Amino acid sequence: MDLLAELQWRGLVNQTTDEDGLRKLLNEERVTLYCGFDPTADSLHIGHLAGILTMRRFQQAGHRPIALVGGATGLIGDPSGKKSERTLNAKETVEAWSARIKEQLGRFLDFEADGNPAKIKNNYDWIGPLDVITFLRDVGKHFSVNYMMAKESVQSRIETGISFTEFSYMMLQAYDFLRLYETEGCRLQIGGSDQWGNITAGLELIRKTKGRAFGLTIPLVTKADGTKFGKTESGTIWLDKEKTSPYEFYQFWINTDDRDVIRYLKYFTFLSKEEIEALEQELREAPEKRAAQKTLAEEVTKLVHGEEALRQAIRIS
Amino acid sequence: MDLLAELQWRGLVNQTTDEDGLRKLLNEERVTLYCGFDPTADSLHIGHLAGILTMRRFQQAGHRPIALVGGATGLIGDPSGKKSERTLNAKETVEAWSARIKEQLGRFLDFEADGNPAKIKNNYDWIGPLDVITFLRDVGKHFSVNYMMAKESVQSRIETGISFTEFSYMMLQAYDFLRLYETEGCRLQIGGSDQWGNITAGLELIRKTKGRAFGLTIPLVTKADGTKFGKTESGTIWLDKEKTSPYEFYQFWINTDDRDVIRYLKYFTFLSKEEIEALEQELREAPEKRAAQKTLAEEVTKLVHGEEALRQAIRIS
Ligand SMILES: N[C@@H](Cc1ccc(O)cc1)C(=O)O
Ligand SMILES: N[C@@H](Cc1ccc(O)cc1)C(=O)O
Repeated sequence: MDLLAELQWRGLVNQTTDEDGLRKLLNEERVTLYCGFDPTADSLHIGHLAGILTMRRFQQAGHRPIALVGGATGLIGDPSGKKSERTLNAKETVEAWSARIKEQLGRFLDFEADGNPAKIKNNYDWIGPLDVITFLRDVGKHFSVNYMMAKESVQSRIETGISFTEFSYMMLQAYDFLRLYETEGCRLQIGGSDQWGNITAGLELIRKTKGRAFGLTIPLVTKADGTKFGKTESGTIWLDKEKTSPYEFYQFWINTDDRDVIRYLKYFTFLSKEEIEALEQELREAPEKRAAQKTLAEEVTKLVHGEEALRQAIRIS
Repeated sequence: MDLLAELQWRGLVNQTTDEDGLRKLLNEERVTLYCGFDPTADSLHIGHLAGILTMRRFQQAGHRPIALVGGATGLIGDPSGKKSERTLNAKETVEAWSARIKEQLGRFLDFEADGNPAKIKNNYDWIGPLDVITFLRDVGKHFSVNYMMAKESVQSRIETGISFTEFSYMMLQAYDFLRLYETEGCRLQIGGSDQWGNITAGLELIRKTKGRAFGLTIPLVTKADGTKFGKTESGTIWLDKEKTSPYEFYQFWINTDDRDVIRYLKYFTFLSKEEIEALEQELREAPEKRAAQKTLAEEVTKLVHGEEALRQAIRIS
């Protein structure tokens, strides 16, 4: 209703399985939602903030967020949004990264809240011990090859190539949604733009096994110049202060182009509409002052590293 | 060399991965070969004799046969040679059928021979305890979806439809060959006509994991009338004497059409070429006597049920 309308105004809604159905439920009940994060490195980066901050927004509106660490799926790899087959990381590597990722996730959510405290979960717990036979029968029987082949993630790669390993990833993600739906009353799955296929596969598996639940995806952050958000000369802008210092983090944001600043304010900050609108007028009237840019930098750096860290970055600049 | 030339004369060779390579090896070494049999009922039937008797022929020529009971694969189901998706049988059902099948297989092979005694194995032993993650990574990474889609068994069903469950079967069969190759020095896999794809997938997995082994398939038995071998008005001609009595079994064979009798003699019997040739001349000269037909009936009934059982069938007729 207003949550969903707010996300729309902000530009955080790409697609939704059934908008009126989801608005209804959001407005009528405390929704358990989840977002999945796969350890593909030893730290999250700014590519993940959309999904993280969106969860936080859901939590503030009284819903209960579940942050899922991809301990199992990180051992397979998601072809989604990747033009190329990826190399398999080792169990020890992935296992190690999962622990770190778990730590950074926790920063963004409330665990003290009564009624809607978050949960951080690891899909290793339920995928780890599953035998191939059970998996092929209990999950696999529900999907035709023809349904799976039409997925953007697979359609996009058949000529380029894709192993069975990555082709099957969607089943695992599918299963996550089912398990979370059954064990935690999870009714909504959110993800980036490229997760539509995987999310809808989870709904298909739920539908076919239960015969209810929704899917929402966030759009890819755009730049007016048409370059890839987060693609710096420096390389990746990490969330680990030891890979990307608070000063570097702060600078990244402070250098937002005038053309993008208002879209980033909306996306990454907890500034109200009237605050964001005021900055737009300020952006128009006095663009050399760079008030929108400093506000973004402080807002996002505090979120991620805190006030002390922000204080340093400010004094270092 | 002569084994392989004999099978050719007999019409038991449909395709071979590399004929000269396999003839060489057969002639130079004691080859460990295997054939897989999936419990799809509580008894084998005449559709399976081609593969069983062919193994026996291999064993008589000094090679070591491995009869594989599909305890794991019977829980997935092979789309090969089936125009339609099959219903999943239960573990208890399949488990029960495996035990029976094991019993009938053993009838046809030598376990007393020193140097080449048979082995009856169950793929449940190695597929049963395998986790989905290991399976997707260790087997799955080796196959592209594009390789698998081109398989006759899958090509033949994409429009008709096929679940992921059955689509993936080939991986399991693939893995069987690998495991048997590693643990038993298995260098040759034989199967019916429809198994080409599955056999070659096992070779692809071996090649890609080891960088040697061969594949041979038997042709489908033909009828001059163009009907499906084994398709009786009675229904299936089982190998279980309690489903299909020795008398019924005997009758089936005795009713072989003159047009097929010589092809069946070659395929199902251990009669020499000069014996089989002599019967052809007898078939030409005195076709009302039905000497080819009685010889087939006695030969095959003795194999499957024994002399006592043959004696009864003869006296009952
Ligand atoms: N596939 C998602 C992560 C994910 C993992 C497991 C899930 O259940 C959901 C999402 C990604 O690559 O970002
Ligand atoms: N797929 C074969 C049986 C089989 C099972 C396992 C194997 O490894 C090989 C063959 C059939 O349906 O007849």
